[PDB]
Amino acid sequence: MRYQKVAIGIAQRIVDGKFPLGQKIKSRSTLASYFNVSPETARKAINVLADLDIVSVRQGSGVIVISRDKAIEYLEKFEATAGLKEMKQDIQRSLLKQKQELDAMNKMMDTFLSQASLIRKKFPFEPFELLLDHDSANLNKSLADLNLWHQTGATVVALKSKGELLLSPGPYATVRKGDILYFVGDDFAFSRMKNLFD
Amino acid sequence: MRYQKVAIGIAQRIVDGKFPLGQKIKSRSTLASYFNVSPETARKAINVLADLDIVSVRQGSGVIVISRDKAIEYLEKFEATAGLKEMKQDIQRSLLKQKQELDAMNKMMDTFLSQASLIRKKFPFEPFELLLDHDSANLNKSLADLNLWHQTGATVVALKSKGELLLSPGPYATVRKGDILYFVGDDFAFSRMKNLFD
Amino acid sequence: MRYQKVAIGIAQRIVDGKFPLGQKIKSRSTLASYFNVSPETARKAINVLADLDIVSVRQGSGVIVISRDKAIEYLEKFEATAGLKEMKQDIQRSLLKQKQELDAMNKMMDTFLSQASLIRKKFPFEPFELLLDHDSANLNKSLADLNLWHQTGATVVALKSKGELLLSPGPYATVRKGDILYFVGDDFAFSRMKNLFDL
Amino acid sequence: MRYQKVAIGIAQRIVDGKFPLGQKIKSRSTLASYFNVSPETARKAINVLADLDIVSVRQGSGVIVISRDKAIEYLEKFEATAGLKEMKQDIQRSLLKQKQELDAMNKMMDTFLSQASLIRKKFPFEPFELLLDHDSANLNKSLADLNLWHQTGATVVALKSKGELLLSPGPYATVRKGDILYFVGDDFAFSRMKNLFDL
Repeated sequence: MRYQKVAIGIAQRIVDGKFPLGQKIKSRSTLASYFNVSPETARKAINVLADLDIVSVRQGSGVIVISRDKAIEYLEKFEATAGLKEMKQDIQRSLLKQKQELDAMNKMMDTFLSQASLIRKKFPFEPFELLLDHDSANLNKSLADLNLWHQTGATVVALKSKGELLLSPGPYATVRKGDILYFVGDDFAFSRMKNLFD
Repeated sequence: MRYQKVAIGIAQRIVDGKFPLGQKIKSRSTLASYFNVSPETARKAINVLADLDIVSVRQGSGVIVISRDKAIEYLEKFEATAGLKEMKQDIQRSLLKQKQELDAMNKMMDTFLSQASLIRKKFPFEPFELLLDHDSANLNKSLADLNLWHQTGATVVALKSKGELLLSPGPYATVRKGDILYFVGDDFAFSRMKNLFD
Repeated sequence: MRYQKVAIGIAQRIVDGKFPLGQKIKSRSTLASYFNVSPETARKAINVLADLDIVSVRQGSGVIVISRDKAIEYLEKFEATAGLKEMKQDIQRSLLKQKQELDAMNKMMDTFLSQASLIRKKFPFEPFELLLDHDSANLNKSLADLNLWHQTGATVVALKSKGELLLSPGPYATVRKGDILYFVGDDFAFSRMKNLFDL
Repeated sequence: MRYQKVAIGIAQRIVDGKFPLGQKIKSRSTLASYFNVSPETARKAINVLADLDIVSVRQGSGVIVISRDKAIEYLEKFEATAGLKEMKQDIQRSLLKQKQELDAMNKMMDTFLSQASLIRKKFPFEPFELLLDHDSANLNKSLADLNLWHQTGATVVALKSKGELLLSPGPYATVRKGDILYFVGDDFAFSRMKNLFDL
């Protein structure tokens, strides 16, 4: 209602001290003119403020500002976030935050994966390991039969079986479920060993 | 190793049937010429394939394709996803999927919130409810003292207290912790009632 | 001073096994020659490793190896791994944040749907409706001037005036002939309102 | 036929309370007049509501109201709420999907970091190294032609040749004078390799 909006407006003039505390509003004959409304609109705006004990009003005797504190609190009622449109903008800000966060994460991951890719580059002779714990047609076969290099690019360097590490197992060595294979190669050779025993 | 890549290549010529199953490779004197490598590269490529029982090789007697099936499986070893670069592209595809999903969600939410905003538009007289279950300076006050309309734009229509619904409570009605207030207004008036009793 | 050379060198030998766990390592001057550094350089390197609890002089019988795992940690500061520890932390933090934010949005949404939807209670919330097309000394006044609840038991919820529905018009809206008054209450309140406005 | 008018009308009255729960509603022809429709229109509307279990004729004593909640559901098909039920389902589904996808990415990442990082076992994995700068009938051959594991117990892991490090060169790489041979094994294997290549 316009008359209530005008009450807010009058209360703002109180807070800014344009209608000072303790003084009859000097401009009462013209208070409607200040807000571009009719006299009846301003009169009703005044009654709203009197109910709120921001002013007193007495016919033929003027309007007295009796509390600026209560006007400050009244304006607090309408600055607070309110209404569905604001809650929607709230949710939309969250969506925009997430878009920014995902974009940030994109760069972090790209830098992270690119540099971790380089870890092994200056350690060609650092082995990979592979625990042989899936069933596979390739178990209980000797290295000579397995053609592991042909099929993966890996060179087996060691084997752990029954709790003993066997370096340089050789072609007669048989792999068993539960063994760990150690081998050297590039990152393709790791993936290809993995596929081969899956 | 180039000679191993050539073995893959020769195996591809077997799969496509350009070197048919059961036949001495007719082009053996020229097999290196087909892949733009030296004779020693192709010879070593042949040995890789013989270990894999894809061919037999006997000096002065040629190279015989003895299994196309084993060549098909050998090519399967290298088409499978492998290496860090592919796993990175895998993760990047997931990130792109998420970007698309979040963009999709953006439109869904915008349509959803905009239409739900309209639900109450043709039901001006449908009340809101507010359970008064937070402590508040506004409890144990009469409606007349509370100036609820002034501070919220809500018009209280009913009140539920001690299990009885009291329609048209009037200005002498006092609100108590645990009551439910029913009231009409717009969505701003709901939020402002909420703030007022929080 | 190039102490990191001596510290990395010892740490490698701890990771290799050349320097067995629980055993004393080479003397300060011996290490200084082996790495071609000042003995004070070797002294600084040992102190850095002792502060990392990789080695220990607490027994007073030389520089004892006490941690292979911490020596591995030390080497990773100089390798391609340097920084990946915090980098992964950052990524993990952001992932958890994004999961929390999703739920945060879900919560706001359900709160939105709740405030926006009807509540459809059973009580007679439907307002009475009354066309004030008869003259009355009660017309052309602020509703407040009529003390309508005191006089009738009705609570006014809306005013329709010149085709405009004024929902929740407040206590100082003027009611005019030709307006429609919307109000809640019982049948007794409806009659009293009819009689108040001379209908 | 405008049966939805009769069905919406009844449903509203069930939600209002004008049609009390557990009680019979107006006759078919009575409803037909009240809504100014064919009686058959009212018949169709009642059947739609009965199929929704809003009303029931199972007792054989008229059309009994049996659900206010389902009548509310029926009204929401014609109101601004129409579709929001599925719309919210879609949103909720996508939210859960996005949370799952985050974890799916996390899993791929940890698997990435694992394959890419050193494993730093304790065993002597460091290869022997040997510069073949002496003539030998064993040079200029495919490594396979030397049966090196059978002859020496060594496993060859790399070949450096003309400055190029050939990691995992396979069984048919030719070894040449001036190459460096990298191989794993014990000290016995190192000697046997030295003697095989005439050093």
